Order: sequence, then structure tokens, then C-alpha cells
Amino acid sequence: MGNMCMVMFGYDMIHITVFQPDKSRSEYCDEIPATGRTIMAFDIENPAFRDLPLELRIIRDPLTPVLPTGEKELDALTELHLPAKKYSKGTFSVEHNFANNGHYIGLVTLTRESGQQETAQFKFMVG
Amino acid sequence: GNMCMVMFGYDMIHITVFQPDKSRSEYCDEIPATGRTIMAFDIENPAFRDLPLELRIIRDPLTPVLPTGEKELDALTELHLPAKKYSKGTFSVEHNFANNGHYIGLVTLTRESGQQETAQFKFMVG
Ligand SMILES: [Cu+]
Repeated sequence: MGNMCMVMFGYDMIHITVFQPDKSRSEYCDEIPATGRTIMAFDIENPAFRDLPLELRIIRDPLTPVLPTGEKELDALTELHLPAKKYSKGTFSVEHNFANNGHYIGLVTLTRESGQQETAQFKFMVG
Repeated sequence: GNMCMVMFGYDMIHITVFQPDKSRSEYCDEIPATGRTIMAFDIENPAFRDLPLELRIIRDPLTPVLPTGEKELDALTELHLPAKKYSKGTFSVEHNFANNGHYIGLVTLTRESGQQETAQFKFMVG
């Protein structure tokens, strides 16, 4: 559908759609108006990424210049965590009840099969 | 915002969409209803502020090759802003989308090499 809402790896993008079925039939991007049941759908644009491990961690935004990299520190901030896996169909959804308004960051980590890791951030807010 | 944008290579123009008569929410490439809509543009790269920028929003013909002929683009056109420099880096346009359907925003930048680059943002109404 749309091509505007995204997280980026260079030229390769992952399109994101957000909806909140308990509140509305509308679709959102980085300004999510309500607390509650939230579904985030990911559509990987580059077919080659379907064979690449992809991890998602959504954290409360600590508003620090540098994001924590330690797993214990990241865990303290974590709203939701999906371990790395290959998405062969190129698409997936996550559902979460956001009980609290605030700023959040979705951290998408790709593992190149050079074994190198790249992380991209999509920043959004709830409420 | 940080997620909603049209791309020129690695460069971005961030886009926010509102419908003030309907809701206090902000949208991106899915506009929920027909009617009064405001699209706000924020040009991230300072060098792009000195570049002529043209905007044409068309109904999406859903074909692999987009018409380039002026009559054909005009037949599909919802709104057209002639090329202009946005020195402040931001601007908004207001339009009443009367019809549900798929749309394409054609953004044309004129490099100071004088060559033109177009990017497309795709969205839908309803
Ligand atoms: Cu982008």
C-alpha cells in the first residue's frame, strides 16, 4: 500500500503500519493516539532480507544521547522483545497493549551473514 | 515525524498528515476519511532548502509506467504546486480529498546542477 512509514537500512526499507482496533479503524505511523491494544505490521521491501535474522526490541525512550547497548540495561527499558528470526514471507505483525503514554523506540537489528549486525531505530509516541 | 517521509536517495522530507475537522490524530500514508486534509512537509537536509521543489498529487493509475505527458498527468491531477524554494525548510498544503482511493505525491527537486529528480510518496484515502 503506502510507502511512507518506514524504518531504514540504507536504501533498504521496512514499511510499518500501526492500528488500534479497540479505538478506531484508522492506521497510524509514529504518532499513536491511544493506549491499549496495538498491532504493528512490518513489510520488508528487499527480498534478500527474508533470509536475514531480524530482531525487534521496543523500549521506553530514556532520552539519553546514546542508547544503552548492554543487554541488562536494554532489558530494564523493554516493552516488548522478539528474538532474532528469519521472516521468509517478508512480513510479520506484533501485538502489544501499551498501558502507558510516552516516547518509545523500536530497535530493529539485522544480522548480515557476514555476521555483522546493523540496528535501525524507529521513534514513535503513544498518546 | 521520524518515521513518515519521502526519500531522495539517503535524503528525506518528513511528512505529517492531519484532518482538523475530524480528529486530533496524525496520519501518514493512510488517510482515514475523505474531506479537509493538511499535509505538512519538513525538509531535513539544509542544502535542500535552496532547491526548487514542485509537488503534484495524482490519483494512482496503478500501471507500471507512469504517464509523463502533461495532458495525461493533468487528467489525473488532484493538486499541483509549481516549483518554489522553501527557505524555511517547511510548508503545508491543504486539500479536500473528495474521493476514496490510491494517490501518488510526485515531488520534483531541481538540483543546482540543474538536473531534476523526482520521488514518489504513495498513500490512500478511506
Ligand atoms: Cu526513509
